[PDB]
Amino acid sequence: MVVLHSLLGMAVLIAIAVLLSTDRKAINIRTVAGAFLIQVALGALVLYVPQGRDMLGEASKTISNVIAYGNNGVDFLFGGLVSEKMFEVFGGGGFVFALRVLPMIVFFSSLMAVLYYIGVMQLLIKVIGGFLQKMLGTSKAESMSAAANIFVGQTEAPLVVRPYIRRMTESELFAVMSGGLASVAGSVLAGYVQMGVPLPYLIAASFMAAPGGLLFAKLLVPETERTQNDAKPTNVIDAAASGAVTGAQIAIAVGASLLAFVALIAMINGIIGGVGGWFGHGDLTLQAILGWLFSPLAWVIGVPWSEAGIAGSLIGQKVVINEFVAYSEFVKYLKPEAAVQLSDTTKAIISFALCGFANLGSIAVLVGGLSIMAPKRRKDVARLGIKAVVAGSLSNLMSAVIAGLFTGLSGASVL
Amino acid sequence: PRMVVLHSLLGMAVLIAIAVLLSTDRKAINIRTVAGAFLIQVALGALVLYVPQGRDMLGEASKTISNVIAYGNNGVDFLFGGLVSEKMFEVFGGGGFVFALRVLPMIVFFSSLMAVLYYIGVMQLLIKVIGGFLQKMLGTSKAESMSAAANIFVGQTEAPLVVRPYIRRMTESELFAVMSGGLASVAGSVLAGYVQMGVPLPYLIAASFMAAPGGLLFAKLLVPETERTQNDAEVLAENEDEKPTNVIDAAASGAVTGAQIAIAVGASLLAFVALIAMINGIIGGVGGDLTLQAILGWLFSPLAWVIGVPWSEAGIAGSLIGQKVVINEFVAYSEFVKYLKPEAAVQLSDTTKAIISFALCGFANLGSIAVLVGGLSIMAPKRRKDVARLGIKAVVAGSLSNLMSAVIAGLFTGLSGAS
Amino acid sequence: RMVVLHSLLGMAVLIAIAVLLSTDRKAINIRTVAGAFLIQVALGALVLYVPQGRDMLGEASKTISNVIAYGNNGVDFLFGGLVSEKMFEVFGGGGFVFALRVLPMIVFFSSLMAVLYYIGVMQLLIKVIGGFLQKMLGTSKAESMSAAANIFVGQTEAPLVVRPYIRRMTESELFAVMSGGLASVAGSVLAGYVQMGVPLPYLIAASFMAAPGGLLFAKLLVPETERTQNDAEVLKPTNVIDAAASGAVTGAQIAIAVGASLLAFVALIAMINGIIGGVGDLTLQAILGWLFSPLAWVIGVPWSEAGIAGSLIGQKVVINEFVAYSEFVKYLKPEAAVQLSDTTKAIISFALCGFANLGSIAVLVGGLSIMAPKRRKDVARLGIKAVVAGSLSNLMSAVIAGLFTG
Ligand SMILES: O=c1ccn([C@@H]2O[C@H](CO)[C@@H](O)[C@H]2O)c(=O)[nH]1
Ligand SMILES: O=c1ccn([C@@H]2O[C@H](CO)[C@@H](O)[C@H]2O)c(=O)[nH]1
Ligand SMILES: O=c1ccn([C@@H]2O[C@H](CO)[C@@H](O)[C@H]2O)c(=O)[nH]1
Ligand code: NA
Ligand code: NA
Ligand code: NA
Repeated sequence: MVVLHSLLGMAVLIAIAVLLSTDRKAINIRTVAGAFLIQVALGALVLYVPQGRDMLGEASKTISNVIAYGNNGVDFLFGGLVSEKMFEVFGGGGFVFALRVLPMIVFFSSLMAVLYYIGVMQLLIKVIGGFLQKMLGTSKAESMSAAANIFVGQTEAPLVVRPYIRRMTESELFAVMSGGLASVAGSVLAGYVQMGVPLPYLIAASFMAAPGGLLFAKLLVPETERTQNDAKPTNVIDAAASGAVTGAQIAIAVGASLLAFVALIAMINGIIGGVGGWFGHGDLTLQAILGWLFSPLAWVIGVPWSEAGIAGSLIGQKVVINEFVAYSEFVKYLKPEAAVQLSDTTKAIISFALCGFANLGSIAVLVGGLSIMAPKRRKDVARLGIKAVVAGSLSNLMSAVIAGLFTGLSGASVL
Repeated sequence: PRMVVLHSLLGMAVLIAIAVLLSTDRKAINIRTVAGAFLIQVALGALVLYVPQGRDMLGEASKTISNVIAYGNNGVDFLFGGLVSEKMFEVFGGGGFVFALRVLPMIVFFSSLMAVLYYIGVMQLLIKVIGGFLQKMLGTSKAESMSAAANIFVGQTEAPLVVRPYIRRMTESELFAVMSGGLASVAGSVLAGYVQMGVPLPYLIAASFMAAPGGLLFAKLLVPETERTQNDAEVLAENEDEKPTNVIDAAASGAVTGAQIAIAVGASLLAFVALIAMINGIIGGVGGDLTLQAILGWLFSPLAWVIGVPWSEAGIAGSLIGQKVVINEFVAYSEFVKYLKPEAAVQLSDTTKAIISFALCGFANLGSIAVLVGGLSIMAPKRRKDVARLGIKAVVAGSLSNLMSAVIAGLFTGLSGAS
Repeated sequence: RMVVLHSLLGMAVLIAIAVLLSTDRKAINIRTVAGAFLIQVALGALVLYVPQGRDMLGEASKTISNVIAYGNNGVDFLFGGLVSEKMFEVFGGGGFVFALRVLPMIVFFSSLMAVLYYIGVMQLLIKVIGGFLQKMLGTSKAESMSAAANIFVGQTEAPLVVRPYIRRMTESELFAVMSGGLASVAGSVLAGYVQMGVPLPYLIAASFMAAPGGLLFAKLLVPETERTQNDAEVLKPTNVIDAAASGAVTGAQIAIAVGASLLAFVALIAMINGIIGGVGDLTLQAILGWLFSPLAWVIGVPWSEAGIAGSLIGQKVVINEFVAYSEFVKYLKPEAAVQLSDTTKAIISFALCGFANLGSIAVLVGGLSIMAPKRRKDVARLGIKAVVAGSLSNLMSAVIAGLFTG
C-alpha cells in the first residue's frame, strides 16, 4: 500500500527530528501536530480533491501569465537572442540560461516591490501569518516570516518583522531561519519554470514550506522561554525601479555562483575520475556518489529503488550545492527523448523535495543578511546554520512524501 | 499654408498660460527673465532648423557626434564580437537588434568620454561660457545658470556637481531651477542610446541645447525668485574629495560608473516594459482590446493637437508623450521608432515626427523625482524635504519645457529643412 | 648565432636604467639584487632551456589547461549556445564573443583561488616560496609573502596576506609590495589571455619570474635604508561553498569593471586615431611603436619587428595589457599578413605579462589604502616609480626569454 510507504516516511522524518531535538521533553505537541496536520491538509487540498486541483490549475494559469508578461520585458531587452530561431540554429543551445532564467529575478523583484508598496503582500502575510499563530500557537513575528517566505526570499522575508529580530528568542530565530531554508523565492520559482520545472508543484511546495518550516523548527528547538507579544520609496515608479536594480545585482550574483559551482563540480569529477582509476572504476563522478549515498533517503520518501539512485543525486546536489544545479540535472530527465523515463509519482516527489533553499551555501547568506537586521545575534545565526539546513531539508522531504502519496492516489503530471 | 504660425503661437500661449496658472507668485514673475528665455529658446530653435547657416552647424555637429558614436561602436564590436554584427539581421531579422548590446554600451563609452572631457578641462569651459551667457541675458543666478548649461551634456544628478557648494543654501526658485533643468534635459550617454534606437540625432542635439533656456523659462514661471541669490565671496566650498590620478584613471573610472548605470537602466527597462504589459493584461481582462497605451493616448490627445500635431496623428503622439511622463523616455522612444520604419504600417508626417522627437527628449518622468531626491540630497542633505516636495512641480516644468521646444520644432520644421 | 651578447646587453641597459633612477645608489644591497637577478635567470634557464624544466612547465600548462576546460563547462552552462561552434558557422570571425569567452574565466578563477585559499593550499605555497625569497635575498618576510602571493592573485589581493604588516612597513618594503603587484598578473585574467590566444607556458613562466624580478627593481630604485620586522605571519567564509560563491561574485563585478574599461579604452583609442588622421595614416599605435622601438631593440627584438613590439609594449604601459594582447594575438594567426619569429613571440609574451600601466596606479592607491589609509599619500607618490619597476621586471623576463629561446 502507498499509504503505508508514505506514513513510514513521515514517521522516519519526525523521528530523526526528535532525536536531534535540544529539549525533547519541551516539545509543544499542539504546535507540531497542528503544523503536520496543516501541511498534509494543503497537500490533500491541492493534489487530491478535484476542486483544489482546479484552484491550483487556475493559479498556474495566472502566474504563468505574469511570467509571460516578464518575458515581454526580456524580449525587449535581449531582442532576438531569446527568439524562437535560437533553437532553429543552436538547437538545445538555443536556450541561454543567463538570458531566459536570470532576468526573471529582476522582474519579480520589481513586481514584489510594487506589491509591497501598494499593500497587497502585507495583507496576504497578515492573513496567512495570523492563521498560523491562531492554529499553531507560534508567535506573531516568526509566523509573518513564514508567509513572506512563501513569496519572497529568505533574506527579504524577515524584513517585515526586522525590529523584532534583535530581541527574539533562540527558537523564534531558528524558526525564521528554517522557514527561510524550507521555501524558495517567487523570483527563482519562475526561474525553475523557465527551465522546464512543473509550476503547480512549485506553487504547492511554496505554501507547504511555511508550516513545514515551523514544524521542524519547533521539533528541533521548542520554545523554552518567553515571547514578545505586540499588536521608503518615493512613488510606485521608484519602488519598481528599486526592485529591478536589486534583482539585477542579485541575478548577477546568482549567475556567477552557478557558473563557478558547475565548473568546480566538473573539476572535482575530473579529480575523482583520475584517482578513482585505481579504485576499480575511473568513470566515477560526484553525481553518482551523491546518488549512491542519498539512495536510501530517496527510497524512504516514496521513490522506487530503480529511480532512487537518480533522486539521490538530485537531492544530494541540492544540499551540498544548491537547488538550481539540482533542477538543471532534473529537467534532463523530463525530456520526452530521455533514455530513462521516470515514473509520474517519482517526478512529483523530486519536484517537491528540491523546492527549497536548504543548502550548505545558504547558511552564509542567512548569516550576512540576518546580521544586518540583528548584528548582536550574528553568532547565534551562524551557530544554528547546519541545524536550520536540516530543518529546511526535512520540511522539503515531508512535502515530498505527502506529494508522492497523493499522486499515488490520483495521479497528474503533464510531460 | 503659413497658418502654422497661428497654430504654433497658440500652442506657445497655452503652455505659458498653464505655467502662469500653476505659479506660486504670479506678481513676482520677472518678465525680463521669462521673455528672454522664451526669446532665446525660439531663437536657437529657429536658427538650427530654419536658416541655412544654422542647419550646417547642426549638421556639422551631427556628423561629429555620429563619428563619436561610431568610435564607441568599435569598442562594442570588440567586446561583444559578432552579436552586434550585420549577419544578426540576416539570421534573426528585426530581432537582430539587441538593445542590451546596441544601446547600453553607449552609456559606458560616453560616461568615460565625459570623464575625460571633465579631466582635460573642456566641459568646465563650455559650461562656464554657456552658463555665463544665460546669467547675462536672463539675469538668473550663477549657480542655476551653470547647472542648466551643464544639463545639456551630462545627467540631472551629475550636472549640479559643478555648483554643489551653492546647492546647500540656494533658494527654492534656484533649487527648482536646478531640478527643472535636470528634468527638461538629457544625458549625452543616453542620447547616443536613442540614436542607436533610430531617433533622429540632429533633433536630439537641438533639444539638448534648448533644454537650458526652456528649463529656466518654466522654472522662473512656476517659482520666481523672491529672495536673495548667494554671491561667491559669501560661500565656503568644503574641500576636495577624490580627484582622478591621471587621464587613464579618469577614463577607466567613468567607464565603470557608466557600466553600473547601464545595468540599472537595463534592469529598470526590463521591469517597466513587463509591468506595462501586465497592466494591459489586467485592463484587458477587466475591460478587451483596451490597453494603457491607448488610454494614455486618448488622454493626452488634445495636448498633442495643441502643439501642432494633426488630429489623425494626435492619438499616437498622445501615447508617446503619456508613456514618457508616467514611465520614461526610453519606453516612449522604443514605441516611437516603430513609426519611423519605412515598412511601418502607420506612417507619420515629417513635421509630426519632429514634434514627437523634441517632446520626448527629456528626463521629465515620475521616476526621475526619486532620482533627483536621492542624488541632490547627497550634495545637500538638509534640503531633501524641499526637493521631494517640488518633485511633481518640476516634472511639469520639464514637461512644459520639452513641449515648448516641440512647438518650436513643428513651427520651423514647417518648411523644407528636413535635417 | 650568439645572441647571448645582445641579451646581456639588454640586461645591462635595463639594470643601468634602474640604478640611475634610484634614490640612494650607495645603499643598494648587492647580495639582494644580484641574488634576485640570479634567481630570475635561473628560473628562465630552468623552464625555457633545460629539458627536465620544459617538461614540468609543459605539465603545469596541461594541468591548468584542463582547469580552464572545466571552467568552460560552467560557461557553456550559463551562456548556452552563444559559445558553441555554431557561432563560427554563422558569424565566422565574430563567432568569438569576448565578453562571453574571456570575462567569465575571471569569475571561475576568482572562485577557484578563493577555494584554494580556503583549503589552505595557497597559504602553504606563499609560505614556502616567500620563505625561500627571504632566505636568499635577505628581504623582509612580509614583502616576500606578497611577492610570492602576486604569482597567483592580483595586485590588490596579494598584500592581503600581509595586510596587518602594511601599516608599519617601511618605504622600501611598501614599494616592493607595489612593484610586485605591477610586475605580476592574476591567475584569473591569466586564463583570460589564454582564451585570446597568448601561449600559456609563457604566461606560467612570466608569472613566476614576476616575483623576483619585482623585488629586483624594487630594491634597486628604493633600497632598504631603515630597520625592518624580522618574523611575520601569513594568517571568514562559513564553509567552502560560501568561499566559492563569494569568489564568484567578486570575480563577476571585477569582470564587469574590466570589460567596461576595455570598451572605453578601445573606443577612445579609435577616437584619438580619428583625430590624428585629420587633414588639419598615422595612428597612436604607430607613434607608440615609433617611440618604444629602441627599447624594443635593446631587449632582443630584431629591428624589422621592433616597430610592432614597440606598439604592443607602448600600449601596455599607457593603456593596459588586455588592449596590448588583443592586438598581439592578431600576429599569432597563420592567416596574418605579417609573420613574426618564434623568439619575438616569446619576448613580447613575457614583456606584456604584467599589470604595470598608468591606470593600475589608481587601483593600487585604492586597495592598498583600504589596508593602510595613513600610507595612502606614500602609495600615490610612489605610483609612477612603481610602474617603472614593474615594467623593467617584465622587460627583464622578456630578455631572458629571447635568450633561452632556441
Ligand atoms: O532571493 C533569493 C534568491 C537566492 N538566494 C540564495 O541563492 C541560492 C540560489 O538561488 C539560494 O539557495 C539561496 O541561498 C537567496 O538567499 N535569496
Ligand atoms: O544619466 C542618467 C541616465 C538616466 N537617468 C534616469 O534614468 C531615467 C531613464 O533614462 C531618466 O529619466 C532619469 O530619471 C539619470 O538620472 N541619469
Ligand atoms: O585581479 C586583478 C585584475 C585586474 N586588476 C586591474 O585591472 C587592470 C586590467 O586587468 C589591471 O592592469 C589592474 O590594474 C587588478 O588590480 N586586479
Ligand atoms: Na522564501
Ligand atoms: Na541633463
Ligand atoms: Na599579482
